[PDB]
Amino acid sequence: QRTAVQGSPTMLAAISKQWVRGAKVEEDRIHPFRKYFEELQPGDSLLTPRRTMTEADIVNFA
Amino acid sequence: QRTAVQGSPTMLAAISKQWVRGAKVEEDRIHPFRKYFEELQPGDSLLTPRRTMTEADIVNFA
Amino acid sequence: QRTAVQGSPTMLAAISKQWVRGAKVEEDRIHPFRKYFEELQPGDSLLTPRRTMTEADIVNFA
Repeated sequence: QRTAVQGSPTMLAAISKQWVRGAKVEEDRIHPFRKYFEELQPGDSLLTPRRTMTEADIVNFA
Repeated sequence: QRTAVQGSPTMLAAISKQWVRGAKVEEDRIHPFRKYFEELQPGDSLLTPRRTMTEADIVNFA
Repeated sequence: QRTAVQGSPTMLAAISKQWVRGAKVEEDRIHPFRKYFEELQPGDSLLTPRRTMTEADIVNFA
């Protein structure tokens, strides 16, 4: 049965068991690529550091 | 016999059968390095795309 | 009073309150550059991943 399920994205993520676009995150102080499969959860997020794009970046990549 | 031939550069290009600095060109829609010897002509030009020189270019080449 | 204290480096480190050369380490799954001052301990160690040196490394650095 095809059911169109509505709600907030943080509710649709727990319904679908998949983080979707705008759900709640779970940042737990260690890197997500260090976790094994059984200790990953859909929603385990990571806020990376920044990188300033410059003209030299464009030159070196081109 | 040494003859000083005067005229327009596009005329000297056809008299001398060699390209002259101010002569006319034949832009030809394909790359002149793709042509063999017999299908090249003196005057077969190429207008390359541009490249913006920057400070990163000077740094990487130095 | 100067005293030449002898013993193992894992003992001299706890005597001096300074990790010295070959003492025991405290690797605790998170980066010591993420720890504040009050939670750094002398002996908090990080074992970094590897980087294979190559001829291109020598060329790009020179």
